[PDB]
Amino acid sequence: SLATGSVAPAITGIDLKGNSVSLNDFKGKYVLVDFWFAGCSWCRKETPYLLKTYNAFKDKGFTIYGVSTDRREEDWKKAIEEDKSYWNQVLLQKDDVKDVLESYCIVGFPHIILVDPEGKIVAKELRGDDLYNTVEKFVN
Ligand SMILES: N[C@@H](CCC(=O)N[C@@H](CS)C(=O)NCC(=O)O)C(=O)O
Ligand SMILES: [Cl-]
Ligand SMILES: [Cl-]
Ligand SMILES: [Cl-]
Ligand SMILES: [Cl-]
Ligand SMILES: [Cl-]
Repeated sequence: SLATGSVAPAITGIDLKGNSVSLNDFKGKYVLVDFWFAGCSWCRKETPYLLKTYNAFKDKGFTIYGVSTDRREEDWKKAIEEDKSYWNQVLLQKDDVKDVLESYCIVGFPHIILVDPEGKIVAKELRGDDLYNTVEKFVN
């Protein structure tokens, strides 16, 4: 991971509507960035916490930006349907996966961080109830 206070590096992927959507698109909002893939069990198990958080704060200048490294688009879509994880979900193009992971120095998954409205990383290692409580702290 990167140090808190770091500027979050650029990310672009393709969303479920077939459009390119970047982290920069959410400037002005707090954004939980969730790096994951379908075969990451613990990533999937965070879903209820992510949904609870998304629902509580989505009207107050907050969103979730999910970023998958799935090699297969089918696996990614199946997971989203199974999890009902219908926030902003993008899939990295193959040629971008290594660059994104290196830029965020991602070693392990899940990797869930909180980015502020100016694009600075303000929290990391977010899991479970701590995820909700951390977002509450920054958004409220
Ligand atoms: N601007 C940083 C970006 C690279 C970076 O942050 N690397 C990771 C390790 S791959 C790091 O040192 N992270 C510190 C942390 O996560 O606290 C640098 O060049 O050192
Ligand atoms: Cl930085
Ligand atoms: Cl970006
Ligand atoms: Cl989407
Ligand atoms: Cl990491
Ligand atoms: Cl993390």
